[PDB]
Amino acid sequence: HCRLCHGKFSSRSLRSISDGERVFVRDFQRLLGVAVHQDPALSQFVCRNCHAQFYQCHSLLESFLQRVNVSPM
Amino acid sequence: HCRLCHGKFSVFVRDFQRLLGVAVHQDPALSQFVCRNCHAQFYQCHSLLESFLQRVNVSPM
Ligand SMILES: [Zn+2]
Ligand SMILES: [Zn+2]
Repeated sequence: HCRLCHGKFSSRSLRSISDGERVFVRDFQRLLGVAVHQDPALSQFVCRNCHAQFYQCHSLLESFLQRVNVSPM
Repeated sequence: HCRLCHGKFSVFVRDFQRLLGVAVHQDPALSQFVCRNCHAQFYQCHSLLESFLQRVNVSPM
């Protein structure tokens, strides 16, 4: 059960939970100003492509935010 | 001059401010054109992140 497209997978799945490089809950919450909460109802896990596709978005939007309002060099 | 990648060529200003949380300046210093790839890549990320927001915090109904 992938949190972001709803599909079910073998180990085509990455954990979001720790008890630093990169941390999904925080990175999601920062970029889109919206948190990701823990029920038994919900899975601890997101699929390889959905996690890949998230950080490809994170990278390019960080790059937009560095540049949008600064004069070229 | 692309406002988003900083290079030369030859709806968005709201949509940016909503998604990320940060306005686009209309300083005369900066140039009110954005590239076809920048524009494409922006809305690819708009669509995909809206889709992630619909699904993140629901058990599959
Ligand atoms: Zn997925
Ligand atoms: Zn560009």
